[PDB]
Amino acid sequence: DIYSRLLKDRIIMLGSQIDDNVANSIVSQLLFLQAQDSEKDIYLYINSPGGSVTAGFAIYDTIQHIKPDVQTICIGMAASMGSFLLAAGAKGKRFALPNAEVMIHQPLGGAQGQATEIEIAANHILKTREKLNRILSERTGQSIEKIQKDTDRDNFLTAEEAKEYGLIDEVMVPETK
Amino acid sequence: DIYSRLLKDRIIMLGSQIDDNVANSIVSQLLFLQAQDSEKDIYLYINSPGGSVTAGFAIYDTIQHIKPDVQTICIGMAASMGSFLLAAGAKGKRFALPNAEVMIHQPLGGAQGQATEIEIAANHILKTREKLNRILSERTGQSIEKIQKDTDRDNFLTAEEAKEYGLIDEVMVPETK
Amino acid sequence: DIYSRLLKDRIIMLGSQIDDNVANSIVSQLLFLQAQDSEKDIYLYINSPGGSVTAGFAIYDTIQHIKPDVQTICIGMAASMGSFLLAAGAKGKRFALPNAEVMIHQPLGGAQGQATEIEIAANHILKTREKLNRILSERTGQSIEKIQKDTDRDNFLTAEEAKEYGLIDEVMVPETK
Amino acid sequence: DIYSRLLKDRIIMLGSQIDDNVANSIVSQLLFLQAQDSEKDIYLYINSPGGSVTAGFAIYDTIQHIKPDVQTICIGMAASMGSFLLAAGAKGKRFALPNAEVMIHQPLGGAQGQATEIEIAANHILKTREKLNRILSERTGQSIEKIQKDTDRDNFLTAEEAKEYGLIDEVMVPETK
Amino acid sequence: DIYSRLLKDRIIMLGSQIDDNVANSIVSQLLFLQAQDSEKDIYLYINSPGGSVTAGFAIYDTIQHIKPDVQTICIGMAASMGSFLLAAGAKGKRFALPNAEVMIHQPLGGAQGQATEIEIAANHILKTREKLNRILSERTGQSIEKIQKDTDRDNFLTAEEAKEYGLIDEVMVPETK
Amino acid sequence: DIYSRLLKDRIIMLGSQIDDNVANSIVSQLLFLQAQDSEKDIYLYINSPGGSVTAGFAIYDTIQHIKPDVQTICIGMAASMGSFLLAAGAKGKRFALPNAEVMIHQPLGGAQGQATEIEIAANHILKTREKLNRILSERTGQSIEKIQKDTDRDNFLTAEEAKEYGLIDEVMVPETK
Amino acid sequence: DIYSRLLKDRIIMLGSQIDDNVANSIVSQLLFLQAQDSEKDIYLYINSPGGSVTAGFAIYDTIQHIKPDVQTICIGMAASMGSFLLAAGAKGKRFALPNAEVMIHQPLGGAQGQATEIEIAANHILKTREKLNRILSERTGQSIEKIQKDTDRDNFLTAEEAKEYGLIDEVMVPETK
Amino acid sequence: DIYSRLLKDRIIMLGSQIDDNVANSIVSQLLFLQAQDSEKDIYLYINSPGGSVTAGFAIYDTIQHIKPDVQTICIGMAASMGSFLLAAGAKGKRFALPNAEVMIHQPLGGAQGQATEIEIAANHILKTREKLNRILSERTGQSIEKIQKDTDRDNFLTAEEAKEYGLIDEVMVPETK
Amino acid sequence: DIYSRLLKDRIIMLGSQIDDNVANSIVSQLLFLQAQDSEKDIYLYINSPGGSVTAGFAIYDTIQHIKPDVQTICIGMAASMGSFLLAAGAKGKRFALPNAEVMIHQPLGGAQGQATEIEIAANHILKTREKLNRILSERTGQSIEKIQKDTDRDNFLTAEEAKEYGLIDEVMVPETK
Ligand SMILES: CC(C)C[C@H](NC(=O)[C@H](Cc1c[nH]c2ccccc12)NC(=O)c1cc(Cl)ccc1Cl)B(O)O
Ligand SMILES: CC(C)C[C@H](NC(=O)[C@H](Cc1c[nH]c2ccccc12)NC(=O)c1cc(Cl)ccc1Cl)B(O)O
Ligand SMILES: CC(C)C[C@H](NC(=O)[C@H](Cc1c[nH]c2ccccc12)NC(=O)c1cc(Cl)ccc1Cl)B(O)O
Ligand SMILES: CC(C)C[C@H](NC(=O)[C@H](Cc1c[nH]c2ccccc12)NC(=O)c1cc(Cl)ccc1Cl)B(O)O
Ligand SMILES: CC(C)C[C@H](NC(=O)[C@H](Cc1c[nH]c2ccccc12)NC(=O)c1cc(Cl)ccc1Cl)B(O)O
Ligand SMILES: CC(C)C[C@H](NC(=O)[C@H](Cc1c[nH]c2ccccc12)NC(=O)c1cc(Cl)ccc1Cl)B(O)O
Ligand SMILES: CC(C)C[C@H](NC(=O)[C@H](Cc1c[nH]c2ccccc12)NC(=O)c1cc(Cl)ccc1Cl)B(O)O
Ligand SMILES: CC(C)C[C@H](NC(=O)[C@H](Cc1c[nH]c2ccccc12)NC(=O)c1cc(Cl)ccc1Cl)B(O)O
Ligand SMILES: CC(C)C[C@H](NC(=O)[C@H](Cc1c[nH]c2ccccc12)NC(=O)c1cc(Cl)ccc1Cl)B(O)O
Repeated sequence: DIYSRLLKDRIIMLGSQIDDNVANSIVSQLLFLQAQDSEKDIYLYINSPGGSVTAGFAIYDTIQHIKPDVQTICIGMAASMGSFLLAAGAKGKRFALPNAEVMIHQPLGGAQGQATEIEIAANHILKTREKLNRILSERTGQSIEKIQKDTDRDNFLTAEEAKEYGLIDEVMVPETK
Repeated sequence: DIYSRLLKDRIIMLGSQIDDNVANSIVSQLLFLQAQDSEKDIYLYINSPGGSVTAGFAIYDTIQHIKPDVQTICIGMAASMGSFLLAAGAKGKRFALPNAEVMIHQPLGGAQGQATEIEIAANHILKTREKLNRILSERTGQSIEKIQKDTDRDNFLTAEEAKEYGLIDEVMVPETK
Repeated sequence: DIYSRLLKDRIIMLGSQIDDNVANSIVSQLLFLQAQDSEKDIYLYINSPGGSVTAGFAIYDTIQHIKPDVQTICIGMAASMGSFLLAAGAKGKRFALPNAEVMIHQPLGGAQGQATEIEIAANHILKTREKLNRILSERTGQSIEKIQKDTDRDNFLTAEEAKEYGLIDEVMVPETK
Repeated sequence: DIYSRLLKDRIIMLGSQIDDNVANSIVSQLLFLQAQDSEKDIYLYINSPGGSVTAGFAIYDTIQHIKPDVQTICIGMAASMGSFLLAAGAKGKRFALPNAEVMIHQPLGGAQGQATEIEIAANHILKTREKLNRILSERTGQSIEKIQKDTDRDNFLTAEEAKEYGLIDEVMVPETK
Repeated sequence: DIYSRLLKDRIIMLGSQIDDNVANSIVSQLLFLQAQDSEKDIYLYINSPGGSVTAGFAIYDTIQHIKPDVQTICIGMAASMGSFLLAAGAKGKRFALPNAEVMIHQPLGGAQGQATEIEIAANHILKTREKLNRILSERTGQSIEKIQKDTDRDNFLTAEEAKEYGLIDEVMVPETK
Repeated sequence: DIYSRLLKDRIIMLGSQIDDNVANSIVSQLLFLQAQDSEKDIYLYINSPGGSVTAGFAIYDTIQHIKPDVQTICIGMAASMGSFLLAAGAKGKRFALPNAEVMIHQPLGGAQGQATEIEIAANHILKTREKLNRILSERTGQSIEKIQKDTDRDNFLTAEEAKEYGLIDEVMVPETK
Repeated sequence: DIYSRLLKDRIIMLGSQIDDNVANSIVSQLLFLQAQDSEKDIYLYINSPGGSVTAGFAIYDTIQHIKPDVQTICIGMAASMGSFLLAAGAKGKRFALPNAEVMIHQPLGGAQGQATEIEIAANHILKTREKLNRILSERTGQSIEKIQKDTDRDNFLTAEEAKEYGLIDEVMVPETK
Repeated sequence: DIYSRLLKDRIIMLGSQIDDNVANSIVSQLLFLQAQDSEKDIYLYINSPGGSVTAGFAIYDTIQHIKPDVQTICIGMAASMGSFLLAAGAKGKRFALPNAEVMIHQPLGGAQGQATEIEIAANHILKTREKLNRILSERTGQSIEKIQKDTDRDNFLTAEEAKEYGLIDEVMVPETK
Repeated sequence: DIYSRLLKDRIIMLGSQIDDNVANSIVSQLLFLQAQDSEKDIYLYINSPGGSVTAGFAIYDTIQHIKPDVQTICIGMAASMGSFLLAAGAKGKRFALPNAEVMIHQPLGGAQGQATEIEIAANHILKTREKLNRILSERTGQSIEKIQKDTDRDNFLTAEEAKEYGLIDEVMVPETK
């Protein structure tokens, strides 16, 4: 209704910025679908400009953790945290529509206060970047140094280039649902 | 609905800042579940950057007060009051997902007025800090003096570090709901 | 729902500032529960930073007026008008959770206009303070003179200190709902 | 619900400023309860700081018009138009709770524009004052001159003094609903 | 400079709204010019949309009081208080340029607060209107009831109609300074 | 300085919107230059988008009243009241530079209040429009009816079109000062 | 310049609200004139709607303190602190122009904070009102209780009424500088 | 000019809040006057509602440091830091005009940030209070414990009470400059 | 004037936050006093809450560069960069008045953008901190580690403690200019 009816078909729509509210809703729907049936696939549609790293990791870890395969399907755009969750779907079941776009880039943040507070914030966001680089590296088959170089600034990829990159497994063609 | 549906499985989702409204909601849900069944465990997911000390304590004392064990599960991030409540779960039943982050730091506040009013407010927040340090020492095994030094500035912990710190008992591995 | 299902258990949640809207809601629930059953206790949980004196008195006089005993349970914080209503529960049925805070202080207000109007507002808030002191004297056993001195500025009390002051009867211990 | 449930016991809750929207709701509820039963009393609880004179008169005249007796019960504060509606209840059935506050004062207003516009607005509010004094006189037994003098500035009354004045008939004592 | 140079020729320019600042400056210039020479005429140019009644009366009474004849010359527009000061120049020496405009209308004000404060405000602005009607009546040769009727709303007069009205003595024609 | 130094050359610069302050300055400069010499020409440069009708008539009538010829020279733009004041210069001495623009249109205004107030304001602005049409008719040799039609909406003219219209006498050619 | 030239004639223009800056300016001018000549009178024109009590008292006591007589001359309006200073001129040398208005009323202020702070502010402004009443009684010949009643609300006086009240000595007539 | 011409008479005017800008001006004037003449008295008039403690101490220490005696004359009001500087003038040369007010109270401030920053700010402002109490003790002959209690809240003093307190030496009486 | 005349006594007044405008002014005054005379001492008064590090370094290095000794005199408060410039005065000629305040603390900053930008900003302010510690160490005789530890949070010092610390050479006593 309309999402509630698609939920009955094990479909979840991720169609916005990823903040704490959106993460909790997505995680709750993943938990629910598994409680309903722990074997059948889940279908996660992603059209998102990104969002918070920790909200993204709530979703990522919940995907990794439950028993069902979570298929990921990029429609429109999956950028930043959105392309991270796209790459998080079950290997072999990560898709993009032919004109969907994918963007990857390094994390952003802020820091204010005493020199020692700024340095704690700096160190924390550097450690977070290395963790993201490492995980995306394992999700894509790329080296860590390739991820670091390719995310230094915004890096826009077509569906076909995202497949060659390893972020998705197949570009979805029409005539099938 | 979707949280109403998870509530039938005795799951509470704490996914935001902890203000007085959030705290009454969590407290009410804790009371509701005990009233339906005072023996079965409750599952409290925490994704929270923290919030008010007194709202936190409404949740904390209610967790300790009811008969059911309250399992705490950190997804994404438990910072500040979020990690105090994470530590507050039933011992042996405090978890974090593998990429969740935990952060601890001393309390923050504000004071304006006459010198004597500012002294009253300084004395109250120092006493609040001694009360928080004492309870976290009891919950983790760290000494009060170590809690004091370790919370002087922001202190970010991975899941495994939260385990060794004593804030949780196990890092959750996948292949199990 | 969630408060509605707790209502069925004769539980009323007071978890915000006390204004006219909040007071009207709490009086109604009290009135409602007496109509349902005039003998069975009511349970009033208090987490409030205070609020309006006249709205508080609407709750106070309604609590004293109905037949059911109204138990007061402080979770988190009962400050200012919050702690006055905490002290207003049936004697022997006024509680605080072990880490809840209680605070008492004199009333605050404002006045603007002609010298004559400022005098009228000052006289009114002073008489209101004497009325509050007299009632709190009756509820706690402390003398009016001691309440006057102890509320001159903000006075924060632990649960145990609130018991020795007479604001509550017991600190509630765990292992019981 | 919660007010709908109490309306089935012929209770109406007036707990805000009296404006046009509030007056329509109160008038409607009065009209509705008469329609259901034109003989049984109605219970109007009043916790109001006052409000619009014409909105107040919509309520006042509806109280006088309908067949049922309308008991007024002051909880918290009946100020300005609030206290006028308090005096409007059926004689013998006008109550205040022991610590409720009653306030009377003359009407306030504003005028802007040409001198003749300002004169028209002044004459209208002076006439309105004489109408209100004349009615409060019939309702209380005080003379118009005494009302005139006693409302020149804000006049705060305890529940007992409001009884001595004629605004209410009885202070309500406990051990009864 | 440029006004200071014209001041040496005994010319004052009133070219703005009449507030207390402007009145103080015009009055100071009148006092100065008389101090320089108490017998030669002064030339007051008026282009003004009006302003405060009391600021206007500061200027009016200073014109009436000093020894020199004050000639008044309307250029552009003299409305409200501006047409009052125009009519206040020495009889026989009040002028308008051929296309200048004159407007007369009743005073405007505001009033807020208690009925008795609004009535004092109304009474004062009505007495002020009668005083203005009376003085303008004597300046123009019209009856008081004619002034009252013609100022009920905004009343725009050409220079020629201002001369027939009595507000000015001659329409100034060209080829002279 | 630098305008003050052009003043000693009998040059006035009108380079902005015409309000009461600007009219005051221009009138004062006109009075001042006649004071210095009643015979020699004045030179009024006009680059103005227009402005207030009454402020414009203060300048217009002062131009007409004084003894010296006032030459008018359009540089850049003379629109609305600016082109009215361009046409006001001494006949035979009204100029535009080759690329100057002139614009004529009917007056604009506003009104709010009671129907009879709106009628007073409408009648006043229609009457002002007939006065402006008649003066421009005398200044240009065009008939009032043709002014009426040609000003119904914004009517932009080149310098050559303004000379054919009668608004200026000559388009000023270079090689002279 | 223009006030600097008038200061050469020992004239001070008080033409605005009385705030601390205005008061320091007036006080400095008073001291300046005494320093040039401690024997010749000073002329203080007052057109003022009032202002701060303590800034008024800085002017007042300085007027009383210096050797020169200070003549007070009301043009336009002396209201509130303005009429207190008018009354403060050297006896026999307090004037108003014939259409000047004088207004007297009780002081206004504001208080917010704790009951005891509001009591302190109420007490200070009542004692300030008794001080102002006592001095106005001495300057006018009215008894303190008549001042008290007459300033309860705004009390507008003509020049002749201000003379009969004792606030000035003479109404100024024309034909004299 | 006007303050400039008073400066030549060794008169300094302190008539506003005391911030760094004001303090820098007053210190400069004091330094300047000492350079001109190290032996002749300086006259410092005070009409100030107070201001910053450190800016005040910049003025205070400069007054004690220079050779010339600095007379302090309170006109209007010396409150807070204003009354501290009043008490700082050369003993026997500290004055108030008869209707000037004096007010003393404890310092006010604000703190925001971590618990340990709030503690640092509280300790600082308390130490500052003790330093001010000790110095006022020396300036007035009152004990520290009596200043502590008498400044707990706003303490308004007449000129006569300020003399009995020791804040000034004499009330200045008229017929002397 | 008043600062221009003090400048002829080779005095400079630093009495505000230190930004680029203030630094340019101070640097220029130093450059100008050296131009006038390269041997006579300069007197820099400091009442500053601090400000920009690079602005302060513009002043610091100019003090070190010019020929004359630059004496520094703390009046009121030298905080942050203020206390750094205080220590920058010629050794043996760094003073504080007896009640002046000195405060030292570490630098503060802000950073926003990509992780690599935040790292660049953190490294730059850490390097700035080591530079400031190193200079203050040479200026005071304290070790860098002690400076480091003593500036971790705001550190307030009396004038006497600033002497003991090595920020100044003497506390200035009175009876001397
Ligand atoms: C690279 C990609 C996989 C993730 C991107 N998200 C981010 O880069 C980071 C989240 C983050 C990590 N460490 C931080 C330290 C301080 C602040 C924020 C952060 N933050 C934001 O976007 C952001 C920043 C602010 Cl200040 C407020 C709200 C948000 Cl949501 B993306 O664009 O989806
Ligand atoms: C250490 C950790 C377990 C708690 C942290 N919470 C806090 O530190 C404190 C709550 C508090 C305790 N005593 C106070 C005295 C004055 C003001 C606030 C407080 N306050 C805030 O956070 C805050 C502050 C303001 Cl002004 C407004 C709203 C909030 Cl909610 B965290 O970050 O979760
Ligand atoms: C001591 C304790 C038991 C009560 C405290 N409440 C109060 O002190 C008083 C209510 C009151 C009584 N007499 C008044 C006269 C004028 C204005 C307000 C009041 N007022 C406020 O709090 C307040 C004040 C304003 Cl201006 C606006 C909104 C509110 Cl709600 B606490 O903090 O709970
Ligand atoms: C004496 C008592 C029984 C009633 C009081 N109500 C009033 O005095 C009057 C209503 C009124 C009557 N004649 C008027 C003429 C002009 C404007 C308002 C009015 N007005 C307000 O209250 C008010 C005023 C404004 Cl401007 C805006 C909104 C409101 Cl709601 B009380 O305080 O309950
Ligand atoms: C008829 C004509 C000769 C004068 C006109 N002036 C006025 O009508 C009156 C001044 C006045 C007299 N008694 C009052 C009572 C209350 C308020 C204002 C007034 N007031 C304003 O214009 C106005 C009003 C406000 Cl609220 C603020 C600023 C101003 Cl300046 B005109 O248009 O020149
Ligand atoms: C045809 C040409 C020679 C004049 C044009 N000026 C105008 O048309 C008129 C001035 C005017 C006359 N009678 C009025 C009645 C009500 C309001 C304004 C007016 N008004 C404005 O321009 C305007 C309008 C407002 Cl609402 C505010 C400020 C101004 Cl200045 B032009 O464009 O130079
Ligand atoms: C009766 C007559 C001779 C004086 C009148 N002045 C006043 O009545 C009083 C000054 C005053 C005395 N005790 C106070 C306590 C609190 C606040 C203000 C005051 N205050 C204001 O007017 C006002 C009020 C505020 Cl909040 C701010 C700025 C001002 Cl300037 B009048 O109208 O000239
Ligand atoms: C008792 C009397 C002799 C002085 C009073 N001044 C003060 O009490 C203090 C100054 C001060 C001392 N230690 C502080 C610590 C933190 C902040 C301020 C301070 N502060 C203010 O006044 C204030 C406060 C703020 Cl937040 C902003 C601007 C100012 Cl200027 B009075 O009223 O003259
Ligand atoms: C330790 C002491 C000797 C100096 C202190 N000054 C500072 O700490 C630093 C200046 C600075 C150095 N490196 C930076 C990197 C990023 C931003 C600012 C800085 N910055 C501010 O003060 C500040 C900060 C902002 Cl964001 C805006 C305006 C200012 Cl002016 B103090 O308090 O005098």
